[PDB]
Amino acid sequence: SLYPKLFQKNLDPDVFNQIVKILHDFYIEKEKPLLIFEILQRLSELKRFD
Repeated sequence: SLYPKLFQKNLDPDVFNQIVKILHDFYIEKEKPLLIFEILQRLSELKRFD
């Protein structure tokens, strides 16, 4: 549950951690495409909140 600020409290850390791992593995495997970097950068902003 993320992008709308009010739903950040509903984020499941198991789901978030798993998808970050999957995306980071795919990022390395596909020789670091900008598309995947951008998704990972947005996820890192949620974890930081601001």
